[PDB]
Amino acid sequence: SAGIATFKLVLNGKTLKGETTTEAVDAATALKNFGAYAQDVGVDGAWTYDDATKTFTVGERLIFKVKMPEDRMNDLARQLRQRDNVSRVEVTRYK
Repeated sequence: SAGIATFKLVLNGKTLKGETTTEAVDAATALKNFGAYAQDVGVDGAWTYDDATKTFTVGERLIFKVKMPEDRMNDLARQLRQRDNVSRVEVTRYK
């Protein structure tokens, strides 16, 4: 779509691997779209990106022995989940 930015998502999960893109007006919208994608394919792991290059990455952490789920994963996911189907809230830029 003319006038609309294109964003890239890198897929680096356990079973979800490859590349996909979305049309969006900003990174916040792109993430929300990518969120929906990940959900449809049964994935909801760590969500990181760099606005400088318009690059997103998603993937879930592997658990071994008695390891607990990582906080960075749950945190990043939480931030997106709170914005699930919310248009009134923007995404804080990843640093």
